[PDB]
Amino acid sequence: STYCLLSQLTDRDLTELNECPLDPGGYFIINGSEKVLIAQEKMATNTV
DNA sequence: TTTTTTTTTTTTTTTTTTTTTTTTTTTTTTTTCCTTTTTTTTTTTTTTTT
Repeated sequence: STYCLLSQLTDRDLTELNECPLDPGGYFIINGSEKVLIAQEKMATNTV
């Protein structure tokens, strides 16, 4: 994301940090476990 | 002065509504997270005074 340390880094800079350049991200790291948030459907508010 | 005839008062059912309650295939394999917590009372400690 914008506020993480891996923002707009090159492939060499990501490889020097032992991170995969093909890793899409999009997940949190909570207690060392990779957690992903599933989008939830809901009815559209303020609609008749 | 007694009999019929109207009124009353229960009596049992009816019918519809509401409430309640109980149920939701079989087996198997992996992770993850939690298995307290702030509040109030009690006890000890530290500083101050005569």
